[PDB]
Amino acid sequence: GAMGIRNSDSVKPTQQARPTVIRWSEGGKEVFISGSFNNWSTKIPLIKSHNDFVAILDLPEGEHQYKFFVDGQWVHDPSEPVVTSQLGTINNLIHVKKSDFEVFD
Repeated sequence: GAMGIRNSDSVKPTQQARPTVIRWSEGGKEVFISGSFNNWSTKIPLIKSHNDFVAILDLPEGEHQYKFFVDGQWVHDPSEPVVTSQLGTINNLIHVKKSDFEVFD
């Protein structure tokens, strides 16, 4: 028998960057996040929290667009900064900053 985990299979070769700010609260079975930060070629797992679902990924300083995927379908929150993509597909909006100037050093 065995429990827990030993080593990881994923990797983070990308450069340094701050975490993303995501918070989804509905009550589905599985929640995933995807945006331009990954070319929408992969679904990032949302760390299920006692409070709600959330996502964490080191993204570059700038503005990116992501989308939620719950209940086996791509959904979005009306409270969040959503926008109708060129393909008529509604997507969320995220804005990341840098900590190079925020620090006094």
